[PDB]
Amino acid sequence: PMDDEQVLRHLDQLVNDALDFNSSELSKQRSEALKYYFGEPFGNERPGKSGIVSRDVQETVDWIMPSLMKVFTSGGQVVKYEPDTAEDVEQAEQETEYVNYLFMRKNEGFKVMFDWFQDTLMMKTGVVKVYVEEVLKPTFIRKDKKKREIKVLCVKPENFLVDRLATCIDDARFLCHREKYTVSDLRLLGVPEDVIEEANREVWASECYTLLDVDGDGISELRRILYVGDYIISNEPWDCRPFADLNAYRIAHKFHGMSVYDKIRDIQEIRSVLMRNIMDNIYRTNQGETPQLSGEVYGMLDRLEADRGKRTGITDRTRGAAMSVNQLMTAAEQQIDLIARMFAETGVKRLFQLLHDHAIKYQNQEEVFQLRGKWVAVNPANWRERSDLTVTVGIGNMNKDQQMLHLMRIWEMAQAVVGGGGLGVLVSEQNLYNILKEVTENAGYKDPDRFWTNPNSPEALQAKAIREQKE
Amino acid sequence: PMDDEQVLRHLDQLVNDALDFNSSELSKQRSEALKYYFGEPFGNERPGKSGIVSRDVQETVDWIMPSLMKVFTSGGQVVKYEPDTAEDVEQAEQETEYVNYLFMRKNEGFKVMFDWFQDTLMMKTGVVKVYVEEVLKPTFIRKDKKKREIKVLCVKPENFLVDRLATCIDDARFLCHREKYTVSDLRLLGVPEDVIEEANREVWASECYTLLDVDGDGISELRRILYVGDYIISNEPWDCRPFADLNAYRIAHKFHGMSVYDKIRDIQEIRSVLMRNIMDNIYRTNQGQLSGEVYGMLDRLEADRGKRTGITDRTRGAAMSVNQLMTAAEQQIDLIARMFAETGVKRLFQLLHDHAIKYQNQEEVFQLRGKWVAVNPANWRERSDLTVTVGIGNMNKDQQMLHLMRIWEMAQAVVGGGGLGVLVSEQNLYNILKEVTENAGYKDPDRFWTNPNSPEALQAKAIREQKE
Repeated sequence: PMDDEQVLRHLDQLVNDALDFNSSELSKQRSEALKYYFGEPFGNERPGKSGIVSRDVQETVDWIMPSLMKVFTSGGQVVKYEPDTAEDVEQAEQETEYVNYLFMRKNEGFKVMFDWFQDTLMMKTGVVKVYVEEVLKPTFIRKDKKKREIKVLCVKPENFLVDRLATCIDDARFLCHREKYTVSDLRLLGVPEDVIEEANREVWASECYTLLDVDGDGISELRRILYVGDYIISNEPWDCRPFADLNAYRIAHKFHGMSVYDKIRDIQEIRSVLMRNIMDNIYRTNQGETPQLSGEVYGMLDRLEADRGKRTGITDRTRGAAMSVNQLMTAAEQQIDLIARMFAETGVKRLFQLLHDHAIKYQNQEEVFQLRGKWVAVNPANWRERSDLTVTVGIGNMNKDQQMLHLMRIWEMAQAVVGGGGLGVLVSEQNLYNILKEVTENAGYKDPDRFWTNPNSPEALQAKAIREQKE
Repeated sequence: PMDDEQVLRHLDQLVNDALDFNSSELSKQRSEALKYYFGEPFGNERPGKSGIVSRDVQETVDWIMPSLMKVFTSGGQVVKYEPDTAEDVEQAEQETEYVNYLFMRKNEGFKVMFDWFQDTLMMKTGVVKVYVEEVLKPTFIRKDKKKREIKVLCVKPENFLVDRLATCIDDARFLCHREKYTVSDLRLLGVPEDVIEEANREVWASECYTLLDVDGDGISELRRILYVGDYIISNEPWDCRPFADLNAYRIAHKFHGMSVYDKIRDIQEIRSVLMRNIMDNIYRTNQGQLSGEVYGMLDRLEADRGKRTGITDRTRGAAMSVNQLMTAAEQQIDLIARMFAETGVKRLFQLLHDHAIKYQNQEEVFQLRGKWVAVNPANWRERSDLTVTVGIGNMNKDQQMLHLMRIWEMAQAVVGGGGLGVLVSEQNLYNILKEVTENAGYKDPDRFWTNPNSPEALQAKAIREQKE
């Protein structure tokens, strides 16, 4: 109650506790992960002998990364909102394209997600920060003044000090994000002085999202504290925590989740060690009766590779009548697809965070959403639900299976309908429109390349009645 | 009779006894399961030697997740109600897709079922709690006042203190669920003070569904009590207990059933010890032989781990492989899904009850527009999920293919030999192609084809053929 300075010391204590715990545990875990990944010697390699370390989680990354790269970055249909059917065309799909086109091609593209994945799969925590800035260069026509933007960036979760007692984004009572915020930022804030820490003061700062009792009242909101060095802070009633804290496997009830490294490292160890010993033995046979090594010791390298596969990418090779429907059922219900489902579900919260941060106030600007025109997106509704089920282990029938099945069954059935029944008696041009439209989107081009609409229009009067009933 | 404070003491001692028994037994079992699963050294690995643990249950878990995910999380047809056929189209499938659409994509998605599986396969007890809340943002058009919701959340069965003498949900006379219910929830309830346990008071609380007599009368209904810290409680009559307490294998009569751990643990232990011993012997030979058949029985161990749960040694070990090799070689995990759905029938009844008492006036997204308030459904007291699992339960990939083939063949045969109208007609050939459209993935829109008796039907089945 009435806390204005004890909050600073309590936040310092919480920051120090997060330092100790998160730094020690997670930094040691991610350092082991990095040491295994980079393939530098483990430290047990004696001088005078080839200390060969075989990188095995690297190809694991080279395997997991492409599949996810296809699965997410394919159209702006990855995450719909699925609100009521009435207000779909004007705000569901419009806001969906708004958020996708402001994320894809307008928030750095996918490389932010790329580094996010690497953070959750190499450095054991995938988490990013969303915040706001302004735009300048007014007409001084070219009136661009006070234009606001909202954008996301990787936090380097080593600089994401937090208690482990959250296990989810909306459970951390104390979120500390570490930054530099150098002398230029100090001048912009207005602090005339500095802290212990020349424009290169390499000053360090912390942003704390935390809840306490500072007024002697009910449950206070989250508060954003720019606790830098116990100096002039930027405290503000915060509303939404802009982070995601992935774990890469939906591990048990703890904040930081085990890495892919943790489930591949052992394989790598064995692999490296054994091949070392093998050529080591080969070496001790060259220099010189030392028993020789048959080719069978190399045979279990194959089962080690199979273990590396079947851990996540259960297909040992690239991909291990009806032409193997759905691409052998999404490559045999791949574990990567399950993790992709998890990641899309986690990013649903992020899309909500951005939808909020733009529905408060972003700008009045329109969309290039297949057409010209979009009202101000500082007043859309969140709808509280973002639907992304059709991308992954769910229905998720991928393009090169759904499209081929649709084209084949649709064409054969439509020709049967035309020959036997006809066009207008059964499904007509206006619905055959949609029926071939599925092909058009699955061909990649819906609106501009394939207009096809002809619903009820100056064309439709002469493309469905005047043309047909007169002839 | 006349119990106001002795109820608190009785619930405290019940909570303490449940802590003792459940904590000890289930916690030790689930800790052994977690230590086997996570693959950390068992503790017998002496320093100076590689304490490698061959995780052999993790592949079992990663195998049983996806099959359950397809068999349960697929469409709104997982659990029908099979009521009287008169009120079939009026309420049966309407409420079926209602609870499906509120449970999937509206009740946390499927992740609650994922944690449910985990609760029953390394926490050894798959149990969750269903409860209610309210909705806000009124007119301050946009009238959102007193709107209510019903939802299910996992209870972390360590925090599901309960007598083991139940063996089923509707058998426990004392179901205690441990929560935190911190100072925020204390302020919401209205308590001015706290207990022994600064906003971070980390207070602990318990919700008890118990049967007691406090009035000196006949049989009393269940009571929900918010015994927190021997302090103010939230007592309320309770109608239906919202828990599931899975066992994952339909074990003999005990509340908490054996895990997938209890049946793959032997395989994992044998695998780990022999692989460690093989590398140890290799190292002693290197510093100063072993036959290769020790690695040969690694395959036998993998097959034993399969046969235990995933009985096919491989992923799945004329007539085009009828029913996908007789329902995936009549999988045991299919039986697990069967009893999982049987247990979730009670959960769906709980949800339907809690929404039928009062949820909201909102309309369904069940393939159409138009549905009255779902505070007046009929539960039908039976939730039919027979077309999903070890029952009839044929999978789509085989059923749709064979049925489309038979539809094509018999439709062509009837057209050629008998005709199109004297036998099964266009309006029934509608349905006959409609199951094909159903299993194609899209139900209503892309294949409407209705043509029953309508302005499109009058020119589509009446005058387009008899007058031409």
